[PDB]
Amino acid sequence: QWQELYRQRVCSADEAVVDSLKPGTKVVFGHAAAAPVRFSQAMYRQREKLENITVFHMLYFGDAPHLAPEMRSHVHPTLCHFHEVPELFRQGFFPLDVAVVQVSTPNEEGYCSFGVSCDYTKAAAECAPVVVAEVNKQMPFIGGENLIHISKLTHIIEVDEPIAEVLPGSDLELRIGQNCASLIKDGDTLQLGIGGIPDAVLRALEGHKDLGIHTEMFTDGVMRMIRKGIINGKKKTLHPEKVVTSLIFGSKELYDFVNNNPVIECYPVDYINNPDVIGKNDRMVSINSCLEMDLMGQAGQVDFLRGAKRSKGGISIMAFPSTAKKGTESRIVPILKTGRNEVDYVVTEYGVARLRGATLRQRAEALTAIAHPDFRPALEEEIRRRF
Repeated sequence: QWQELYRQRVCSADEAVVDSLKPGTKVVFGHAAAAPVRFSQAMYRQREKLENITVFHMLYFGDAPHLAPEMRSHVHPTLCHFHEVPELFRQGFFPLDVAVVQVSTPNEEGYCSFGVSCDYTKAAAECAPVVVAEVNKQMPFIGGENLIHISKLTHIIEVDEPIAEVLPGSDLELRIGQNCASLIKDGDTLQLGIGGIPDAVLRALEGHKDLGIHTEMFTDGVMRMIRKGIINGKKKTLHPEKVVTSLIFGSKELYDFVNNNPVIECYPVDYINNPDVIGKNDRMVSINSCLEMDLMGQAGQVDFLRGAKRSKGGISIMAFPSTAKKGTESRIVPILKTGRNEVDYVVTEYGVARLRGATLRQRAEALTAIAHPDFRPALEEEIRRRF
């Protein structure tokens, strides 16, 4: 019986903060919608006892108390190929002492699931001699290499509390979506973000068949298409018939859909984002969105560039809106405020630009052609002074 262990290791958040957080300890929190805010809440209440605690993390959803100024001298936070984060632990760059994660209720064999976060959070759990897991009756159970046994948990804080939600097209954005879809083939195993552009893209793909998934994250958009019959990874040559990521967040509907669903699986990033693994998926098409680009081709985002460039028939698209601050500012510049032999296509509301196989001069102007119209003669002017 492992429930007799379950019983022997359960405490309150506060008792777990106090016993697990020796002066000078460093701690890592699991991330995104699996962020262990109860434990953050307990570190707040118990502040007057904590001494030199360092915390490491990335996305937190709800987690107030640590950057609360009164944490000063009690706990401070520390910090771009996403797939290498896990190596910070597995190599001692960040000598984590305690990993604080939020899992789900364990199953008939005493196995809990990381739920909506595998990413760096499971590697951390594996590299910490003390693991504090909030056991959440609301955390969904999702499979793949996403499990952790009850016996690896030092302190269990049983709770019950809804998994933070983030609800996710638009005019411009939609046209962006539409142009991407001319690059995407029935049968392609995609990678996209979360946001206007991604949800646009999936809107543009409602006339596609057999698509597959292999992203570092996904939202409600994916549910929707799995739902309509379009995402099925029947053609996937890696994890055929299932949607793989490293994390998930979105609405309560997302959470209830992914709970206990065979066709969804998590894996950590030191895998999912590995260009080598990415590569094994054919027709892999990654779609990312950078914040500015130059007349030359220069801007997890990068992991997927590289890894898209290894699958047979893969490509990589950078899609973004041709301006910023209501069209005052061009996201395409001569000179930027990660060099070119990176991306194959670039898409804006004004259309497509092919980069794989282009001269310095074509890349320049094929881009200028999809820039905002105001900016095109300033831009075209620049090419001329370069030829």
